[PDB]
Amino acid sequence: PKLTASVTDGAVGVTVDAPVSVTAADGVLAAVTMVNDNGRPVAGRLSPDGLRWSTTEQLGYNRRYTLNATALGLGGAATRQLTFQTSSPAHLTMPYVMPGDGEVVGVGEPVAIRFDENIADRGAAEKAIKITTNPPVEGAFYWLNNREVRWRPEHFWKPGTAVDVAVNTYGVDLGEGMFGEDNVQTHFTIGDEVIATADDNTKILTVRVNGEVVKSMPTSMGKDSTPTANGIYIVGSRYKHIIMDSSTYGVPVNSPNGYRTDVDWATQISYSGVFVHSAPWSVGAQGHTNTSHGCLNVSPSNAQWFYDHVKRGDIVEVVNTVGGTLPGIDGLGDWNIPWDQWRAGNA
Repeated sequence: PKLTASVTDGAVGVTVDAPVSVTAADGVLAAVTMVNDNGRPVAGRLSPDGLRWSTTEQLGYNRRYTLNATALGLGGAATRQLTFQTSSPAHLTMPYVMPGDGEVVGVGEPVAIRFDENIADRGAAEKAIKITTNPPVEGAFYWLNNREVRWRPEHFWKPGTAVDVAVNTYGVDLGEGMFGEDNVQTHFTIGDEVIATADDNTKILTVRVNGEVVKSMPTSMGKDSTPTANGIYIVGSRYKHIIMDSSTYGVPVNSPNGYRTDVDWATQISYSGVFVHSAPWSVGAQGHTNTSHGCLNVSPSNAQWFYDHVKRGDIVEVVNTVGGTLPGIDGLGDWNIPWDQWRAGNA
């Protein structure tokens, strides 16, 4: 009878991203036990036909295990002992995915994987991220910085699409001895198409649901001094009220363009600090003149309507302002990068 392990006796550097197995050939598996360096049994299952056995729980880094298996066929008996050592990472990194599990989002919500460390080997990271879509659509990876990678289609998601994201980084060398701290797996669905548009020509924020106008909001955006970049913004988090602090976006409150205001019904559409919010002090200007540092000022009535009917992932498109274009790597500006450049990636 012949025995076969998925590991070699004195091996060093056993990844641990996959389980350990043993197969019997011209016979059956009569006994299999794996134990770690400090003596505890690892736990595993033996298939019903008794031909294959595999560990059933997560194996650990910096571990020294030893396998003892015996196969006994009609002919005779065979036994082997193997002791190996798993990967001992130099450092550990944890990934966080967005959006949340079971969430329903807008058609512009990209898949997000953020590591709490810089990733030396992006290919290894990407390769370890499995994305399923239904109906299937072509998508690609692209890094916003050294820690966050994002995945999205060429055009906005088609409503009803299911997105499944499995980040199987546990046991994977993500570069320079950087190993995944664990796995994570979110799943979400794409809802109604909600595209709001802010035209600096009319200074109105038009909200379109499935191509139909359902709201027109007078608005005052950033003033010439500090305009609102034109472009496609992806709706992020929504707040019933929030103290906006310019220092959060790099501008000292005490500075000229600095500020700190407690506003209501605020929906964030830019990491640079742009929000669609209630601005009762400028309702006068709303619809006629820009007076903000960049945010889309709207009446308190419209900001709340916006908070109740807009979801993360929906889109806000700004056009014709005196500002430039929202940066592709902003954090919610993903759609401003040409598909051509995005699909090619930067791994």
